[PDB]
Amino acid sequence: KNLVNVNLTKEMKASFIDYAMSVIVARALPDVRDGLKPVHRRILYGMNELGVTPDKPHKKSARITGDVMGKYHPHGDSSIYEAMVRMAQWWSYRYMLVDGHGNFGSMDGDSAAAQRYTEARMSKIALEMLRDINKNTVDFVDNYDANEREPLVLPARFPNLLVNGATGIAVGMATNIPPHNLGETIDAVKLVMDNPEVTTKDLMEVLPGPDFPTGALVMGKSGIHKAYETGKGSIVLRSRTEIETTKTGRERIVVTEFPYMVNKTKVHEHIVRLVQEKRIEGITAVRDESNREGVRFVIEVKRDASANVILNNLFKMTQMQTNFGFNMLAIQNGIPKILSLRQILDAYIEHQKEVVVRRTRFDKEKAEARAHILEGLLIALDHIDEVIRIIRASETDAEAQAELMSKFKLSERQSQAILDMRLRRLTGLERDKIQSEYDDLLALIADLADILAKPERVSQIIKDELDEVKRKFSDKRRTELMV
Amino acid sequence: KNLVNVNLTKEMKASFIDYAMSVIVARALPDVRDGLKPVHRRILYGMNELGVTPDKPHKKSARITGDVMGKYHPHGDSSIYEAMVRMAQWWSYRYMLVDGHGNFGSMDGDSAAAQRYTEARMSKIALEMLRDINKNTVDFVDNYDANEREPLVLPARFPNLLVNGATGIAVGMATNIPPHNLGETIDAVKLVMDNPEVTTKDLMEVLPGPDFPTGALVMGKSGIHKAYETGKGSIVLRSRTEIETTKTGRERIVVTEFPYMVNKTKVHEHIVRLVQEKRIEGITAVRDESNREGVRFVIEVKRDASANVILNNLFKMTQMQTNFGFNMLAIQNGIPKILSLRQILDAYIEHQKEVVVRRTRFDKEKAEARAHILEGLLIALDHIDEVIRIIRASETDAEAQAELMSKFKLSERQSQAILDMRLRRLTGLERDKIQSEYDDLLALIADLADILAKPERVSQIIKDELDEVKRKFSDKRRTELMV
Amino acid sequence: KNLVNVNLTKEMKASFIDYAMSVIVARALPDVRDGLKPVHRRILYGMNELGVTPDKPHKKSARITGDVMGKYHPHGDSSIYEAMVRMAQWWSYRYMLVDGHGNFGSMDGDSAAAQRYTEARMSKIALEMLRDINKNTVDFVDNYDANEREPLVLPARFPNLLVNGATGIAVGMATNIPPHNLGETIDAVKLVMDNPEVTTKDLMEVLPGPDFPTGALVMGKSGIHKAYETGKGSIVLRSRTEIETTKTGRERIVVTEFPYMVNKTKVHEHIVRLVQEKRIEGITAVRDESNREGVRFVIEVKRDASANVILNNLFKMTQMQTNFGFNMLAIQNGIPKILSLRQILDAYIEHQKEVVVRRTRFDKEKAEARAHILEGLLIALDHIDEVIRIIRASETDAEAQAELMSKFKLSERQSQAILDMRLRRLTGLERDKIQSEYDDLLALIADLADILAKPERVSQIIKDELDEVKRKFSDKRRTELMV
Repeated sequence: KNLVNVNLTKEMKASFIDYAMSVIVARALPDVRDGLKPVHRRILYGMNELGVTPDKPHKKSARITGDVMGKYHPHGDSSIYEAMVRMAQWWSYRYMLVDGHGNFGSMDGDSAAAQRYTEARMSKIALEMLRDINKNTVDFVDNYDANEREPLVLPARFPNLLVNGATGIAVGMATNIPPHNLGETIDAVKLVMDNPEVTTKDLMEVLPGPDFPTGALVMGKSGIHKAYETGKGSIVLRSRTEIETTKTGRERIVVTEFPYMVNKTKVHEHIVRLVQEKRIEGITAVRDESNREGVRFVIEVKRDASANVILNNLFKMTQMQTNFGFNMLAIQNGIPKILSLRQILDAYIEHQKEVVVRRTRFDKEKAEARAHILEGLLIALDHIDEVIRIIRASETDAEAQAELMSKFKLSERQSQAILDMRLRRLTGLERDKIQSEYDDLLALIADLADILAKPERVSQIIKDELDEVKRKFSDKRRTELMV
Repeated sequence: KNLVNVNLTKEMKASFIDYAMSVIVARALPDVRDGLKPVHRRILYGMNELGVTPDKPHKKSARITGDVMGKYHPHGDSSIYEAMVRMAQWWSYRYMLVDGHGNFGSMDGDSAAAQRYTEARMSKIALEMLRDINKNTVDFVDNYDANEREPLVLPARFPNLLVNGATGIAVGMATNIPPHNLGETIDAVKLVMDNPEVTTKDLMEVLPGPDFPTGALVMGKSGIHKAYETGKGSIVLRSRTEIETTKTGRERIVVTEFPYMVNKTKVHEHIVRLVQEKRIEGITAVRDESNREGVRFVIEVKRDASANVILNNLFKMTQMQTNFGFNMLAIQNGIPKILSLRQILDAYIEHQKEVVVRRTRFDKEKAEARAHILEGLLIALDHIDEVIRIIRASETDAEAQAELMSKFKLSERQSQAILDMRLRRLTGLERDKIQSEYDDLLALIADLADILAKPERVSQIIKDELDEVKRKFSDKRRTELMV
Repeated sequence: KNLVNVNLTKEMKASFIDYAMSVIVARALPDVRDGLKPVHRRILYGMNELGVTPDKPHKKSARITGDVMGKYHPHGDSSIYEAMVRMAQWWSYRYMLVDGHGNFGSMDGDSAAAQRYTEARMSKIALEMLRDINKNTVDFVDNYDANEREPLVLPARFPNLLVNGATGIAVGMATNIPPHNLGETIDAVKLVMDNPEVTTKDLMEVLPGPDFPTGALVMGKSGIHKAYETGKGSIVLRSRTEIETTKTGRERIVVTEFPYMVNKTKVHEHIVRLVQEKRIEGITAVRDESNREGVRFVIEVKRDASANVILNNLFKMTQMQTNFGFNMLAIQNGIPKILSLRQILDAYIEHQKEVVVRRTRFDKEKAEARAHILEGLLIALDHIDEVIRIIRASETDAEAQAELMSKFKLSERQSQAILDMRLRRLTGLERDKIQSEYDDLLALIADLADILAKPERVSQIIKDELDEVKRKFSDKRRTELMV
């Protein structure tokens, strides 16, 4: 009993809200608008600023995490590398945002040694997540070192919550992984953006549901319907098992698809233990006939035993048919909320409208500034002789630009462009190029103003780039929806 | 300052209550009704389900803790093994529930290396703690993997709070160890269950107080009386020291019983340091004349120095006579409360009444179902010819059992027993055995109904099994209550 | 979900206040009245009770931290040794309270191995911090082992907040380091204690501001004025850099003083990376021309590049000119408060008044007890014959002292001094010494009563001992206040 500091009412409330919000944000459930944890966001943005894209070969992950420590995220090195390892595995994570280089793990449960042993880089999907970031797309903030700037939320181009899910730590509130097939997800985005009232049955027509990174069988469409209506629910995960009867008589259970985030080795040891716990018999042996390649494993049922009985009993006991809860809890508008499939996609469509409007306004700013400078040079091309007469009558550059701005109503940018205009550009062979490019840039300004004026074309650009992503990446369901 | 999640009033209250209750339950003060921590409860129940009893030799503790991790308690492996080591030491813990096998520690303060170096099993007292568990005795719950079931509270057969105590971590609220002699405790339980108003002076007539695992001297019966009245108090722990005067002249302090959870080595180094801190003199030397066997240690006082002065001064300074607080704080009805010796034993007697009523109702269910089946076979033995006439007139087994249930008002269990009754059992040599066993089972049902009807016999069964435990285990006080 | 303990309203409030106050005190922001963390306070007091002063050579730090663990502070050994290492470095800490012995670290960022490899002791400033501690100066408390006593707040002799600063961990509330030059600080204390209303501009006349342990340049006197008025503010830290033009042409940036708690190696690697990040060019190379001795480092700017442009750009980008916040938050009266420079020094002057009054009352107690005993012996010297007549008429010592106290109105201390008075002291050659020493001790009592009666002399003693400290230690600013 050392500190005896008493008068701590509102200060314990403020410090408690601060430490709770720091838990919820930093080491807990991620955002709606990109589905990415802040550790993950700083991973992607730091590896963007290092430029470690798939044009270059893989770089040492220790340098990337050291730049994360020195710029964006001052926390555990092994925790940042844990996020690195979990992101860069095909079974741990559906679409590997980071493509790694070296031993990371196995489905049996394995870990890499440290951040200085293996390499990594961004995959083809992180370039999607970071395409059009540097263009006033999402507002930056100053981080803990007050010299670096980080993005608040990564400007996504595909809604990554439905793709990769949110694993959650409860300090009262935890959250789950509904994974999804990318192409059906994008089609669901299209149908929601077309009709503002689509029933969730008509999106279950679109979306089957859990597209696992290793495949499985999903039992229960009722729990699926409950989940994409209310947010809370549970489905059942039955492995892809089949009964194959030999001509000899000793039947066969071929198991090929253990469910989401379930060990192989622990389940097979649990099966052998349940043989030697002797509650039920009939299992002859287990053949684990692969080292790393191909997931198809034979467990034998003896002669004179219907293997569907053994199959139902291993589904009852083991981690081969489990429950799996859905609770789609994430940050919207700064608060954690349980949100539905409708609400996730409504918010994502609103965010892509924000992304498109900000990118379009940025390019209109850039082209408008260039057209402003080119208009100043065009006014210089209008009355060349008066400009030359003032330059010959000038004494300093400031006098020349001030008298040009006084005489032809010019800007500082315009007058600097005139006083830095090259004399070789004083020809009709150059006035043609300037005038044609000026009309082209005003045409581009009119096009971007038409984009900013009509929200239909906003949705059109969204549809086009989403279908581009769907062409570039969309596989189909490794998991079969059974009944 | 990363997460900026604002609207968190009731969610920070719910998450804060959740994390606080998870601290209080999991890593903090244990229960009234069995005195066992949830880590300890999962240790005992996992080692029960593995069957690692003293009929078998000791098994590797790593496998037990791995089964704890895979079934009941997903937390620190070294923390679970710390509970394993602390439970399985005679000086660290009064009655070793786990009997170990290998190097665990010393009273000097020593630790085992890991969970995969040494072995363990249950001792003779954990079989008491787990006797009659599988018989609807305490309701199970589903744990974090939703396939395993764990017990809420272990059905105790001796009140383990008073025996082993509760060490407590304060997040505002900590709790202490009153240990007790088992036989006097059981006699106190008997006298409380006999007279519902026994004064606490009359139970201090029964209970002396702290029965330490290594022995000591307890000063202060006033603090003892304060403790078993109100819960809060403190007693004084003076070591078993004696002054032995040599014929030569250089006197002797024989110290044999350091108090509860006090190091030997730190106290002897503190004594040598107090000699070389030179506040008071007269100590010649310290002889630590044992390696591991026998706790009797001689510290010499020189010629011309009364060793009672040195003895009072080492009691003033060192950790040889210390204070020791009592604050009997534990979970009753789901809340933590400071409870008295009366209240602990009233609650324990209520829990054993619950245990006895549930076990008696379970055995009445089992014998009643068997008597129901045997009554169906007895009705089959009544009119055998009509049953045979319907079986000969039957076409399917479902038809046969339906017509038997229609004709003689039978059950599905009764009709299956009749249609599976062996024809060799159709004799008067077999009707005698069935009728005699049927009357015996109805006699057992009448006996269990008499147990469920009269709470006197409930207390009688409690007295009998407690006195059985008292015969099987009760030693006496290694600690002397001095004045 | 293991513990299900519900009724926890006021108990979660009490446990939450307890764990929050334990964070704030133990592992967080330190006190006003000595500027020392409780870990640091237990370091200094434990090394005081071990007596490891600079009269003896350095002792092994593992023994000191082990005595800290065994007496005052039961927490992380590496955390206590982290406080040991940070305190005993000239660049990590302004005036090294602990003087160490061995490898501790570097400005590049280095750590010692453990507490058992290197040695330490108190420096010349910890003897100042612990001078007049054992004299009823600050009230002790009983610590966690109830046998040791520790000081609440160390009786400081120079205000250590302004000297060494308070680094803070936010659980909502963090705090910063304003370091100060000792001599100007003491002069500010003198001027505040003289005039109770000195304007903060007139103390910025006294106090320049941040006296860093390695030197720097401070930009912004406005933020300084904001800081010592309100507490919150920020100043800018520009390194001591200079542009030196070679006769060849390739200019030179000599950097000698990186700011407070900024790495060298990370900044030079950041500069080389910014060369290879290729945002701006002109830097030729970096020469790190020292191993450990002398901090003067040359970074080259190429021919035809004004190095003030490169200098402003490295100030914009790197950690060479940074921001630095001031938020003087510390414990006053048991609560954390943001306090101003006026308020820190008003509270420090009040604390030194408390120190002086308590020390003066202690020495008045000691001299008054000695004068009481000497007055009893003086009354014995008055009527020697009656005392001898009663001693000759006595039978026991208790009778003799009781009859002396009855006959001459004496005390137990006085009568024991008379009955233990040596007969050789019954001479006029000894009555002279007793009478002269008695008048001298009554003169000392009158002097201390004059100190306790007039607060002017209290401030005078404070001024004298502060100027003694200023003579013994005060260097000048390694940091230049630039504009």
